[PDB]
Amino acid sequence: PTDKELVAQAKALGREYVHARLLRAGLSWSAPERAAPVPGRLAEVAAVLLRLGDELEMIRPSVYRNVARQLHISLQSERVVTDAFLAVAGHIFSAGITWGKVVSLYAVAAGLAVDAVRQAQPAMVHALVDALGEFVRKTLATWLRRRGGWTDVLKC
Repeated sequence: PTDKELVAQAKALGREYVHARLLRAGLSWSAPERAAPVPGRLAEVAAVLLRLGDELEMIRPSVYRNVARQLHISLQSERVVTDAFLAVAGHIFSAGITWGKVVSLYAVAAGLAVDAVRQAQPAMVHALVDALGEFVRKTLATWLRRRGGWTDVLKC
């Protein structure tokens, strides 16, 4: 147990995130249509990240849809996008996870995924989500395990 909370949660968050900005930006996308039961905590955190990211991205985001190029992530491949994303993540998180870093992080991930999807390469969606979760249950595992849950991020 425990680890499942971070993985399941982290995944749900990212998933809905990318899909949100993806379905909002354009394109069809019917989604995996895999509904499921969810408490108020999860929905709370997810929403917070959505409104937060969306809002900022609506005002004037630094690089919520281009940063990838700044590092030539190359969405063409999967190992390059995963390794690169995992690196920048664990790197910026290694100096302190915190809640802020998370918000900005997820936001960026969604941007790259969306772009790829529109550029005929939705693979980034599953790739990013995978790296994110694993990175959250491997590097952030202890962090989220010590905090008890993401509910704390709601206090802000």
